[PDB]
Amino acid sequence: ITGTSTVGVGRGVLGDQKNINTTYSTYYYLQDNTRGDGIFTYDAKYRTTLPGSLWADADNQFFASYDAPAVDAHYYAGVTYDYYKNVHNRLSYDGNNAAIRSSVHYSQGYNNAFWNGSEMVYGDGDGQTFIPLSGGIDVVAHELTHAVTDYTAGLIYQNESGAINEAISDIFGTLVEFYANKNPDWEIGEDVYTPGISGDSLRSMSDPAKYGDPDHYSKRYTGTQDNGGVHINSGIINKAAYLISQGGTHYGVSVVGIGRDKLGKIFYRALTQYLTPTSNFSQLRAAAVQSATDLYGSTSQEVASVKQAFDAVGVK
Ligand SMILES: CCC(=O)Oc1c(C)cccc1C(=O)O
Ligand SMILES: [Ca+2]
Ligand SMILES: [Ca+2]
Ligand SMILES: [Ca+2]
Ligand SMILES: [Zn+2]
Repeated sequence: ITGTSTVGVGRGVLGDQKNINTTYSTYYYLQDNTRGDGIFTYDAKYRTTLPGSLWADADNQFFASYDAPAVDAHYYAGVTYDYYKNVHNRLSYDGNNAAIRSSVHYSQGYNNAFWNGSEMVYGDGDGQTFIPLSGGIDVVAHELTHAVTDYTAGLIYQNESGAINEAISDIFGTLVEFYANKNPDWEIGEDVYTPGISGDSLRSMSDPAKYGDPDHYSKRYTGTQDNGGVHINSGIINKAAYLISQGGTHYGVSVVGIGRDKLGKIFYRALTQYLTPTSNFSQLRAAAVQSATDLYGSTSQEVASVKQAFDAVGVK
């Protein structure tokens, strides 16, 4: 809507207070005009029609229970925008400052979040397996990264290209988490997963196996569940990414870590310049090696570490 840019304050899912960019026109709307062509957060009001209504609030204060998932969807999308802009010189998910839209309070007891081709969508969780999913910045950044991927590589969402698609979202969701720097980890979803159990997570990049995901190509899933295992076989790439960044010896293969920033540079380059809708794990390895080579030279440590990492996960 048309209005004047304002700053409101609220409490997120985890009870943390934050300021948020809003727009004033009779009501205060969750519309951030400070980034690209705007960030817009909607109320789906527990139904599944999208996007629902642009979030309207009478006084610019957002401390109601009902407001918290909105506060975080809105804020963490702003942080994710900032990451891609400042760190990769990318303007929004299409690179041309497309409006970023999110809807929260989707459906009832809904344990998922997704990119629907046009916007981000967050369920509130059933309060057992999940709390409102926008409460985790790695979740928000995972979702917005699905938009980035669809506008760039276009990785089809099934089988190996689908596993790569998922891994890219976990990788950048994690790099954004570290970018915001509030107790970052190499785990996925820990902030909104199983409120009753501390210490766990939906996935682990450091040790995928912890939650039944493969950490070696020889262990990949080839059945048909989960689109040919997109959230399962992503463990193999997540592990490889972890290794490139943090190093380690995995099944006897030693990897010298090169750090998170170089990991991000390499995978961002592979994503936007070399992967295609049907890339498989072997072609991602070549893409990662060629990207590292572009960035640091064929005789670099960086290239050598990428190869070590894919060797360690059994991807040639
Ligand atoms: C880290 C965010 C995530 O994985 O969200 C999903 C959930 C919670 C359920 C089903 C699919 C997804 C997804 O984004 O792929
Ligand atoms: Ca209010
Ligand atoms: Ca995390
Ligand atoms: Ca938990
Ligand atoms: Zn995903």
